[PDB]
Amino acid sequence: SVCAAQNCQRPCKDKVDWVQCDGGCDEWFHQVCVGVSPEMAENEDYICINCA
Ligand SMILES: [Zn+2]
Ligand SMILES: [Zn+2]
Repeated sequence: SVCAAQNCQRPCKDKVDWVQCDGGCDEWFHQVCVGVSPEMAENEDYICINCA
């Protein structure tokens, strides 16, 4: 299982929350692989490179 990101490091951890881009792709990205901070995930709406 590979997530959505031009460069996905494919890290699998049980303590790593994921982010969805609710701008139109509905795909799931890793906060480290797509460069998101845990703070952004809970407070802001994650738009991705393709949504942007
Ligand atoms: Zn990823
Ligand atoms: Zn998107």
